[PDB]
Amino acid sequence: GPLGSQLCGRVFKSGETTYSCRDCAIDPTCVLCMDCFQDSVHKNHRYKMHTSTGGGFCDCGDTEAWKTGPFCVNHEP
Ligand SMILES: [Zn+2]
Ligand SMILES: [Zn+2]
Ligand SMILES: [Zn+2]
Repeated sequence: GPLGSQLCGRVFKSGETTYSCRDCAIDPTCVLCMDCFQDSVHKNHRYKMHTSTGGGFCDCGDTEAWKTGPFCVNHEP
């Protein structure tokens, strides 16, 4: 990204698919949007899909939310 790494920040729409990583999330509310999940190490981990009721946002790039792989390949520095 232009300044280095990027925070995804995608705000989910109601019904949008989201993913947590049971291995890497610091807590079960840490999630990823579909693009970040598919473009991340967590696609090969023990993930758990949850449908959003809307609002809340992707935690990709939050360097304190993930025990491994805090950035997908799109958002990494
Ligand atoms: Zn994202
Ligand atoms: Zn990302
Ligand atoms: Zn993971």
